[PDB]
Order: sequence, then C-alpha cells, then structure tokens
Amino acid sequence: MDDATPAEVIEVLKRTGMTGEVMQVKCRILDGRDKGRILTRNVMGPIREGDILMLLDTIREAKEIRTP
Repeated sequence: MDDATPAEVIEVLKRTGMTGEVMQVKCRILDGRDKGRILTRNVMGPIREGDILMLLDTIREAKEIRTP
C-alpha cells in the first residue's frame, strides 16, 4: 500500500564541499516490518539528519557470467 516506509534522517554523510553531484544521507527506519533498518542513498539537495525519507524494498539483480 505505502510501498515505502516513513523514516527520519538520523545521520548524514558529508565529505568535503563539491565532490560528485549528488549528496548522500543516512536514515533509519522509524517503522515497518524491518524497523531499525538503516539504508543509505544518494539524494540531490541540502538534506541532513532530521529530514524524512522513504524506504523502498531494493531488488537484488543476478550477475551472469559470459564464457568464450
């Protein structure tokens, strides 16, 4: 229904001024099935601990090996 769970930024990762393009922040699951789940993602804009982010289930891709 909600897909993503409501959470508030707890920790922010900031290293030096401009060194990339997108800023990354740390947030911890405030509620959900996992709860306490902390995930890090790159988000553009001045966002620091205290903000609210959405936790969407990440799908893992399978790596295929190609032989000659």
